[PDB]
Amino acid sequence: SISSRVKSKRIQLGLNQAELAQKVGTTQQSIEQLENGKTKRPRFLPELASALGVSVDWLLNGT
Amino acid sequence: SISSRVKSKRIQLGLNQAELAQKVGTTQQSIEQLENGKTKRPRFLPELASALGVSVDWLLNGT
DNA sequence: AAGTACAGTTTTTCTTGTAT
DNA sequence: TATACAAGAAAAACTGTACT
Repeated sequence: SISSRVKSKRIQLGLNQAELAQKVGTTQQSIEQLENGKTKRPRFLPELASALGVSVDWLLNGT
Repeated sequence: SISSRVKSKRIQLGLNQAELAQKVGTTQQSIEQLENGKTKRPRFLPELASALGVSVDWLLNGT
């Protein structure tokens, strides 16, 4: 699950939704939509993975 | 641009818009847009880099 | 013909405001 | 202070059809 994956990586970077949104260059509301199953493929997918030290690949299919 | 990059490697791989469309899970129409510069951030980005045998970063950033 | 682009409509993601 | 809801705008998707 992408939402579960984001939520877990950010909680563990010890970031907040708004703090993350900042690094990713988006809004808190986008982070939530993502974290809450309202978005499958955000436009900020690349930056987000970059801001989580992960791979777009691990986010989408966690592999 | 990403457009540039996509169009090149498409041709370099000898693929047409519709056969890349099928490798990536999209429609040629969605391909023509990205290529023709309509679309800024295609959702199939990741599927695309795999198909074009490159990376998301080079695709969006080149280098 | 076969490959590419155009158009209208619809789905999805964003944005901004707010409520728990 | 942190996260969730929600209505409308916008990006971008689809289907169909038309260039070349």
